[PDB]
Amino acid sequence: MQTAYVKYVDDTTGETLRQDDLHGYTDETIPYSTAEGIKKYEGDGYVLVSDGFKPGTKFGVGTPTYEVHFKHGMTHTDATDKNAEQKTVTETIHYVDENNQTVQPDSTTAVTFKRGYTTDNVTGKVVSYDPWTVDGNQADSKTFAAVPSPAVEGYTPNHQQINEFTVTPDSKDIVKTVVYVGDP
Repeated sequence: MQTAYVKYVDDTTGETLRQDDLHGYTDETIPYSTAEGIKKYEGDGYVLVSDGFKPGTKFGVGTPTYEVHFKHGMTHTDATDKNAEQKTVTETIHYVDENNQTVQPDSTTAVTFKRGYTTDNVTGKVVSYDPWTVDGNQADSKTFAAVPSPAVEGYTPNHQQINEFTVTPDSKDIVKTVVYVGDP
């Protein structure tokens, strides 16, 4: 009674997923197909790479192993997708007086960093990230244009303008207050 092995391998991790031990007499057709197995692992997120078994294969005399190789499926989500990773850093300028009351409308400017990534279909964990993008262009930071405090006759602000500031996706929002002093 001969033996034949059918070995399903995950090339990604290197592990064996399944091994089928088949038995029969020399010269008969092995009552087996790799169909069902391959179907089951594809539903798991795996991708076929090669299938060494072939229908019509008979039992000989050795102890042969036939291999079916798989790799992990990959799903790419890119920066324009709803699922992209997004980080927003905003800057707010308040314009007040001695009583901390509104003398000029707020200056507000926002930057949204977006990036795609790749997920492993089998494990479900993410394996890489695409470069950070700002409005569809590759960038890891952005400088906020320095903002000039507007002119209010009767007052003079304690900062003529607030500077440029560079921000990364990680950065904390910017809150800066300008105080206008009444003309003595």
